[PDB]
Amino acid sequence: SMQELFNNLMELCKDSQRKFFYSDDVSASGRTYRIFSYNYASYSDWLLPDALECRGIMFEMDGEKPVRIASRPMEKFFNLNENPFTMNIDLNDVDYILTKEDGSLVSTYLDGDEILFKSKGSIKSEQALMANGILMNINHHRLRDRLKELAEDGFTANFEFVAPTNRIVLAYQEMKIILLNVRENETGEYISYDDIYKDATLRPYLVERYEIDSPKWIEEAKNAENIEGYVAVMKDGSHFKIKSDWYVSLHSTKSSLDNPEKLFKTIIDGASDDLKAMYADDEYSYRKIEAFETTYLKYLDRALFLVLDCHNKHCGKDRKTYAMEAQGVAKGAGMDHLFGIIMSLYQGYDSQEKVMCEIEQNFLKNYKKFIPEGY
Ligand SMILES: Nc1ncnc2c1ncn2[C@@H]1O[C@H](COP(=O)(O)CP(=O)(O)OP(=O)(O)O)[C@@H](O)[C@H]1O
Ligand SMILES: [Ca+2]
Ligand SMILES: [Cl-]
Ligand SMILES: [Cl-]
Ligand SMILES: [Mg+2]
Repeated sequence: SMQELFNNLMELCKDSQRKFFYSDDVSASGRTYRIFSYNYASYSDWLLPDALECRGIMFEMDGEKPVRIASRPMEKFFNLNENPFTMNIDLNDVDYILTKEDGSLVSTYLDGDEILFKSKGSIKSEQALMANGILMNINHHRLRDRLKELAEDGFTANFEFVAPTNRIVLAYQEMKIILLNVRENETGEYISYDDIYKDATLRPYLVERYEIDSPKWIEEAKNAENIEGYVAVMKDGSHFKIKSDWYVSLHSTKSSLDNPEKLFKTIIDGASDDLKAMYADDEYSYRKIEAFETTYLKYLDRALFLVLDCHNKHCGKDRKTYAMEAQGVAKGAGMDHLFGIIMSLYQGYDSQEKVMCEIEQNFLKNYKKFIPEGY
C-alpha cells in the first residue's frame, strides 16, 4: 500500500544523507510535500526495500503522515552491464528503444487546481519553474489540460526538460519539454507507449521510438556521435540504457582511467556509472572504477558522520573546547584533514548538503592518501 511504500522509504533515510534522504518543500499554494531522493548508492543499497523507488517520488504530507503520492517519477534504472541488475540480460527481450534525451527530468503533480512540475529533488528548482512557465503558454494549453486530468486521475507525466541554457552534453536549440512516459502514482505501472501515441494532443511532445527485431542498435549506439543514446524498454516494462562512448567521454570530463583525481571527480559528479558501463568489456578498468567508488562511499559515510557527530555533540561549548574536541575526533581517526570542516560547522552550514559539498571538494585535495590499495 501507499503507507507501506512510505514506511520503507523513511526506513532508507535512517542511514545517512550520503545515501537515501528526503526533503520537505512548501508550494506557492502552501501545500506541504516530501520528496525522497538519493546522492550515492551502491548495488547493495539499491537492493534495499523499495530503494529503486527512492529517486524523486513525492508525497503530499500532513505533518509526518502521508496523504497521497503527489508525483511518481520513473524507478531508478541503469546502463547495460553497469551492475548485476543489468548483466545477463536477454537482449532479444528488448521490446523497443527510445531516444535518450539529454536534459533534466521534470514530473507532474497536482497542486490544488494547478498542474505543476517538479525536478528530481525539488518543486522550485530552476528547471521546475521554467517547466511550469512553458505549460502556462497558450501554445501548450491543450497539453496542460491533458496533464491536469491525468494528475487528477492519479498519473504522473514524466518529461525531459531541455534548453540551450540547460546544456549537459547535447546542444538543444530551444527550451522545451519532451514527454518520456506516464506512470500511475499508486501502482507504479506505466501507460503503454502505444496508448500515449494514440493521443494526437500528446504525440507532438512524445519522445521518439524505434522498433526493434535485433540487438544491432547497441553497438551502433556505442559508436555513434552527437547523441547520448537510448533507453530500452523490456517486454516486462523494465528499463536499461545505452550511452555512446562519445557522450560518456564528454560527460565523464577527461582521462578518468588514467588519473585518480579525475576518476574520483567522475564518481563525485555521479557519472562513474556511465564510465563503468563504458568499460564493461575491460574487466580491469571496470573493477578498478568500482574499487574507487567503494573507497569514496566508505570515506563519505565516515567523514560525514565524524563531522556532524562532533559538531552536534560539542556545538554548544566555547570555541577552544570545541576546537579541542574537533582536534580529538579528527586526529583520532586518521582524518586530520577534516579539522577545518569541523571548525566551520561551529557557525553552521546552510544545510547538511553544504557540509557534504565541502567534504567532497576537500576530498579531492587530499585524494592521494585514499587511492585504494593495489592501484
Ligand atoms: N526516453 C527516456 N526515457 C526515460 N528516461 C529518459 C529518457 N530520455 C531521457 N531520460 C533521462 O534519463 C535520466 C536517468 O538516466 P541518467 O541520465 O543516466 C541520470 P542517473 O545517473 O540514472 O540518476 P542520477 O543522475 O540522479 O545519479 C532520467 O531522469 C530522464 O530524465
Ligand atoms: Ca541525464
Ligand atoms: Cl510552486
Ligand atoms: Cl534527470
Ligand atoms: Mg549517473
